[PDB]
This record gives sequence, C-alpha cells and structure tokens, in this order.
Amino acid sequence: PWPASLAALALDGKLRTDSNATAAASTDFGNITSALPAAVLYPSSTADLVALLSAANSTPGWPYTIAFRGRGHSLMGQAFAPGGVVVNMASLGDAAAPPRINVSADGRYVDAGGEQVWIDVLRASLARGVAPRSWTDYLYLTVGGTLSNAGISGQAFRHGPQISNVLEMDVITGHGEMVTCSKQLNADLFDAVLGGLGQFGVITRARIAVEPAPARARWVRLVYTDFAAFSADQERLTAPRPASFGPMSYVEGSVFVNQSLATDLANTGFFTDADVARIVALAGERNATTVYSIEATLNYDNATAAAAAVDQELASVLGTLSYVEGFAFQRDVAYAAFLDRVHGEEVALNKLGLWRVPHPWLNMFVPRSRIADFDRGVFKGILQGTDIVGPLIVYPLNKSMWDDGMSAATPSEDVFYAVSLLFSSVAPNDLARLQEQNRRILRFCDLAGIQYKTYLARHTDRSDWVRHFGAAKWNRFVEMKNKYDPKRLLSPGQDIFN
Ligand SMILES: *Cc1cc2c(cc1C)nc1c(=O)[nH]c(=O)nc-1n2C[C@H](O)[C@H](O)[C@H](O)COP(=O)(O)OP(=O)(O)OC[C@H]1O[C@@H](n2cnc3c(N)ncnc32)[C@H](O)[C@@H]1O
Ligand SMILES: *[C@@H]1O[C@H](CO)[C@@H](O[C@@H]2O[C@H](CO)[C@@H](O)[C@H](O)[C@H]2NC(C)=O)[C@H](O)[C@H]1NC(C)=O
Ligand SMILES: CC(C)=CCNc1ncnc2c1ncn2[C@@H]1O[C@H](CO)[C@@H](O)[C@H]1O
Ligand SMILES: *[C@@H]1O[C@H](CO)[C@@H](O)[C@H](O)[C@H]1NC(C)=O
Ligand SMILES: *[C@@H]1O[C@H](CO)[C@@H](O)[C@H](O)[C@H]1NC(C)=O
Repeated sequence: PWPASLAALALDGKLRTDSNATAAASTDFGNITSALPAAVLYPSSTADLVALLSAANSTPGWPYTIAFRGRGHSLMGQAFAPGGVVVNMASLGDAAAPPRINVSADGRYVDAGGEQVWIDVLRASLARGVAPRSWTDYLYLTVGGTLSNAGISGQAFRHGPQISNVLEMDVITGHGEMVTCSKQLNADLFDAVLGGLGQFGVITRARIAVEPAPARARWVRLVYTDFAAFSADQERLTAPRPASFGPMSYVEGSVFVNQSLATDLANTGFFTDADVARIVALAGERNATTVYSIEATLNYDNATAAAAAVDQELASVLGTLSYVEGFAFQRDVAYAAFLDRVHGEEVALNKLGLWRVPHPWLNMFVPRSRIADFDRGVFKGILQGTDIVGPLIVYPLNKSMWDDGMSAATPSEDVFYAVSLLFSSVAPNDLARLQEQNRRILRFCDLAGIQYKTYLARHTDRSDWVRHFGAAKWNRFVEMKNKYDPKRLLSPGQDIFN
C-alpha cells in the first residue's frame, strides 16, 4: 500500500512513469553508462521530498533506490536510480515565487536552493554587489551536486573548495526528516553531507559565504618548457605568506602535448595566431615534447586607480617568476565573463556535435612530492604520440583549506595537485582506447607508489572505496550511513552501498 502523501504526488502528476520522463533521467554527461529508473519525481516543494523519503522509511521492504538529479553532470552514472526513483531537482525552482536564491540583508552570505545552478547564484549575488568566493570552472552545475563532491577551481588554494565555504544547510535525511545543520548544530550531518556523494540525504538549501564583488579580472597566461619551473611557480603563486595568501585571485595551469600544440593553443580562446606561432617556435627551439601554461587572475573593482594598481601589482608578481622571457600574455575582462568562460566552449562544441559525446575524464589529486613523476610517466610518457581532444588541467591546492572531518577525501600531503584530463571521445575506436589509457595511467600511479585520490569517480569494489576514504575515515562514513540512510536507498550510482 501507498501512504496518502506519496499517492498525492502521483495524483498531482509529480510522479511520472512515462518513457519520456524515465529516458531523460537515464543518461548523464559522461555518456558511457545508462540506467532507466522506474519513476521520476518532479517536486514543487521540499514537502514532496519529505513525502517520498518518509514513504521510503515507513514502507517495509521499500525496494526503490532514490537519486537526486541536479543537471546530471556525473561521469559514470552517479545520478541514476536503476529501477528506482530519480528526483528531478530543477522542479523545486519552477514556481519563481518564493525565490530560491536570497542574498542576506548584511551581504555576508547567499541562501540558495540545492537545485539552483551556480550561474544563477552568481547573477543574484552580483545584483546585490556580492559573489561567492570559491567556484567550479563550469557554472551550469547545481549547488547540491558540487557540494556532494567538493567544488574546485583556481580559487580553492586560498578559499578552500566550495565545501569549505558553507555556513549551514537544510537536509532531508533518508528517514525523511528535514534537518538544519552547521558546525554548531547537527555538525555530524553537516560534515557527512559535504563531499558526501548524495549518500545521507538531499540538500534543499545551502548558505554560501560571499565577498564584495570585483568588477574586472586581469587574466594572464605564462608559458614554460620546463615542468620543474612550471610547478615551482604555481606553488610560489599559491603558497601561504608567513592563513594569508598572495595577491592572485585564481591560479590554474594547463599541459599541451607537442603533437597537437598549435591546434590546442588556438582552441584555448586566449591566444592570438601571433601568440600561437611564438609558442610553437619556442617549443621547437627547446625541443619540447610538452609545453606548460600557468593561468592566473587578479580581481579588481571599478575604482579610478584600480587598473594602474593591478598593472603595478602584476608587474611585481611576474618579476618573482621563472616563465620563458617575454612569454606573459594578458587579457582584461568583466568578472562574470571570466567566471562563465567555459559556457562559450559548450555552445561551440555542441554545434559541432562534440558536447553530447562520451567523456572518459580522469580526475585526481596527486601529492606534490610525486607530481614530477606523474608528469614524466603521463604527459611525457603514456599520453605521447596520441591524439588528445580536451584540456589537460594541473594546479596545486593547499590541504590547510580542506576540512578532513568532511566526507571529501584528499592526499595526506600539505600541497597536492588537481589533475583533470578532460578526454572527449570521437569514434567508438576512441572510447575503448581512452578507457584503457585511464586504466594504464592509474596502473602507472599504483606501481610507482603514488598516494593519489580520485575525484568525480565512482569505484566498483568495496576495497577501493575503503582505500579512497582511508580505513578510519571509512568507519565514520559507514557510521553516518547507518544514522542517516539505514535502508541504503540514496544515490545508488556511487556504488558504495549498492
Ligand atoms: C559536466 C561538467 C562537470 C564538472 C565541470 C565541468 C563540466 C562540463 N567542472 C568542474 C570543476 O571545475 N570543478 C568541480 O569540482 N567539478 C566539476 N564538474 C563536476 C561537477 O561538480 C559534478 O558533475 C557534480 O555531480 C555536480 O553536477 P550536478 O549538479 O549536475 O549533479 P549530478 O551529476 O546530477 O549529481 C551528482 C551526485 O550528487 C547527488 N546530488 C545532486 N544534487 C543533490 C542535492 N541537492 N543533495 C544531495 N545530493 C545531491 C546525486 O544524487 C548524484 O549522486
Ligand atoms: C612535435 O610534433 C610535430 C608533429 O606534428 C613534429 O614536427 C614534424 O616532424 C616530422 C619528422 O621530422 C616531419 O616529417 C613533419 O613534417 C613535422 N611536422 C610539422 C607540422 O612540423 C616535431 O618533430 C615534434 N617535436 C618533438 C620534440 O617531439
Ligand atoms: C575538475 C573539472 C572536471 C574541471 C572541468 N572544467 C572544465 N570542463 C570543461 N572544460 C573546461 C574546463 N575548464 C576549462 N575548460 C575549457 O578549456 C579551455 C581553457 O583554456 C577552454 O576551451 C575552456 O572552455
Ligand atoms: C550517448 O549520447 C547519445 C546522443 O544523445 C545517444 O545516442 C546515447 O543513448 C548515449 N549513450 C549512453 C551510454 O548514455
Ligand atoms: C630532442 O628530443 C627527442 C624526444 O624527446 C630526443 O629523443 C632527441 O634525441 C632530441 N634531440 C636533441 C636534444 O638534439
């Protein structure tokens, strides 16, 4: 039998079993794995989510696993509920009254619904002259989705990931109980949920820290032929000052393989054809099989003295660095245009039919002491001679800005690198080849003794998830699963308890 509140959802057309509803919630960004759910819930309010989760907890032998689909940006089916119920989170923001994004009266934080996309959180914040401090490279992801992972970009070295910038949340547990949580109130749930992979409950609201909005971003690219000089400069730009960080607002980096150098430099959207020819000539002079580039920003406001002050600040920063003499490249954009820079590449790849293709992405955190071994074995090794489609992103992070009590797993070293090899598959020949190449990259790391952590990946073996979190942290994760999802129905696509 069905509880009155669960039957009401079906009666009001919120619970859909039609082929159109189930097919849309069966595919994800990865475009490698598919899993048809039994039904899709389109909730109009948080009471509808309470109704489904309470009906799940109060029904003996409830056989339906529950997933919370944000924008389905998952790579390997993490947002699916195979033969279960997929919640279409975007449906919470339909009404337009009451608002789902509210900047505080004091301008110190922003309240956003878990389903809200970061681009909208940015627009609503900017209208009040404020903006979140820590971002993702791509803004068309949900607050709830990015918080269930970590949420990383070039600001994470100084502000920590997005999980380190949450004051409090509203979470409906697997028991169907609406719970408000922070470090002071229900801290256990707050910590379990952040980096929690949708295992403990659905985030319906997150209170995000903000800062006064800068108006412009001075955006620079620095070119290296030497990995040692590239990595030493990224660590110098991101190192804490003797808590306190340097002037850079953002620090990322990219790897360019010699084989597709001219094409990949042109595809950045940053370099002119004159910049490309100079870098191509540089690589050939140096006899480089790889080229490296630091990507950095200096945020600033609409002040009269602003531009000249950033010119002087940047000149001082650049002087402390070791990039190839004369290889500093500058752009000056409005802040929101730099934040939403990846959206332009999505539009261009989709028109060429290269967005809805498989994405066998390899994302990992590599300890600082092993990055040069990673570069030799991977960028200078495994990847050489292959045709690479997609960016190769490498940048350091500071462990001090990460909370180890949260669910997100990071390497034990103080400095570690975000390594994101964003492979785009073209032919069927390519998908299988790209998947074997990722298996070979991880095998190289395992055999060399590199203590990495995967990011955005779901493991299929219990021994792998135990190693991912570390045994002591794994028991904490399990304790939290027994308190918040005893029925093991939430986010089954992570393959931890399902
Ligand atoms: C597609 C993509 C993803 C991406 C990126 C660029 C692109 C083009 N750039 C990223 C970056 O620079 N930094 C970063 O940290 N992540 C980046 N990603 C990955 C993105 O964070 C993830 O794909 C993530 O899953 C968020 O995406 P989305 O919002 O689309 O979430 P989902 O895939 O549907 O769900 C992921 C898992 O989380 C659970 N979930 C979703 N919403 C909630 C709420 N509100 N509460 C609790 N759990 C939730 C799902 O059930 C699923 O398990
Ligand atoms: C970088 O890659 C390019 C290949 O695209 C190399 O340039 C070519 O090398 C062969 C061998 O002598 C020539 O026959 C081709 O005509 C060259 N092509 C172009 C487009 O220049 C270059 O050798 C590579 N460098 C390193 C150090 O590996
Ligand atoms: C941790 C994870 C998953 C990060 C994923 N982020 C990104 N995802 C997809 N494309 C990106 C990303 N960052 C930059 N680009 C593109 O790469 C080039 C930047 O030089 C541009 O073409 C830009 O649009
Ligand atoms: C991949 O996407 C394409 C285009 O939408 C589609 O033909 C196919 O069903 C998808 N494959 C998977 C495994 O999701
Ligand atoms: C240039 O580099 C290649 C490949 O890295 C190497 O095998 C070759 O001997 C080099 N030639 C020089 C340095 O003159």
